[PDB]
Amino acid sequence: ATVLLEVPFSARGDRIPDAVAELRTREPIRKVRTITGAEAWLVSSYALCTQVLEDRRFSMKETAAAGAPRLNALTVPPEVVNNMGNIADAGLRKAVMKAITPKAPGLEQFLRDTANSLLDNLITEGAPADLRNDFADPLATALHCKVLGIPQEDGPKLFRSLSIAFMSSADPIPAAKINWDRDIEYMAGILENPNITTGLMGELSRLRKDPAYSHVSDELFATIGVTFFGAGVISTGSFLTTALISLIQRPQLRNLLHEKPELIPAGVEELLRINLSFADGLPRLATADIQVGDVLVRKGELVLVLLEGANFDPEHFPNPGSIELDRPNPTSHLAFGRGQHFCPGSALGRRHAQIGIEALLKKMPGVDLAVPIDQLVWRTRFQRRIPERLPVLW
Ligand code: HEM
Ligand SMILES: C[C@@H]1NC(=O)[C@H](Cc2ccc(O)cc2)NC1=O
Repeated sequence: ATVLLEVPFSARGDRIPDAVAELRTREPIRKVRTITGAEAWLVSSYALCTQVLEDRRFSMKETAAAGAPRLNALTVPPEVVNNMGNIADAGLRKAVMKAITPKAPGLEQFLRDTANSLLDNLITEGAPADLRNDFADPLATALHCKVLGIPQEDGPKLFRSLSIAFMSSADPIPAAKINWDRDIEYMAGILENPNITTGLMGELSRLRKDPAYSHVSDELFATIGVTFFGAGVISTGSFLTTALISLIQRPQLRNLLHEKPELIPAGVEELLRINLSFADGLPRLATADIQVGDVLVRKGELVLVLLEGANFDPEHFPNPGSIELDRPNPTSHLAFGRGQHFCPGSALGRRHAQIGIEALLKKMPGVDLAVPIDQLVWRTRFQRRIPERLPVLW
């Protein structure tokens, strides 16, 4: 006798487990057990993942309901799960979207200058260099401080809450509340600070005193700051780190992108498609009885949308494990989700990776792992798959 198949399958972000394709072919919708002991429906084909993400009756908001089957414990107050919904209801969607665009004056130049400075520092110190701790993560942090309009010196401390804030835990985390309350207080102080007049916090600070937003709570304004910093920094830092691994393991692609940097945007779209950065399926709670393939999902049940299931589906992306720069459907992947909850920072996430990669190939064209790939230490019980250190030589 064996127990029900458990999720996640592996914390390794450098290879996709053989189990994914086997599930996708035989049972693209099947029952699994999460770390909390709850049962869930794991969805692994492109067709079914898109069906679930395009149907609002599979609710993100309802995953926070008391007594619901859970993928993991909340690291934020339950109302924060409905973050975008709260921003939309406050009439703040357009303002937040405009503040997080990579097209702001001098922002891409700031990204290039920051990427170049970080790399020059690594070259001066000499090999081995750690590309996560000393390149990808400081670059993500520096970008988000600039986008938020907060001092660059405040970035490292806000960053330090992240190894706990984005844990995928079976039980509540006391440290997550300590850090959350402290970071909310920091953001409340930013709103009241007269020096903060640019970026997202500068804009929220002015909307806060505008009569058309007088009834929006100060709780929501601080929340926007903490959530966009956290989600953006963890997502861009983790994606860039694992995209660099995908690139290092493909010297032919690395040489082509160095020779023809105009192909970098098409390269990043493929790096996004094959990315294993999300450690768990995206969770949704059924608010009705809905047919998904061969299964009638019952109201109150948890559904997990496996992004790599969709992104490595041979029926949508032929030869899925291969990076191909001339696919007819390049942006049709689910790396940024789909539907109601499509990533609001997708444009900024793309630009961060494109600039980071462009600067790396120019400064370190001979970049290679300084350790056998099996020596990378993969972070466990976390919302992202990331190596603790990324040792390289050049
Ligand atoms: C490579 C970069 C990124 C990747 C791969 C990524 C991926 C995702 C994915 C897949 C979702 C959907 C989650 C779901 O439907 O359950 C999501 C949502 C979100 N992302 Fe991104 N993201 C990235 C960068 C960013 C950036 C730069 C920001 C902000 C500055 C950001 C802010 C958010 C927020 C706030 C949501 C929640 C949307 C909602 O609840 O409706 N992301 N992201
Ligand atoms: C996903 C949902 N929306 C949010 O904005 C925050 C912040 C967030 C955004 C994207 C993530 O991958 C994680 C958290 N919390 C939530 O529970």
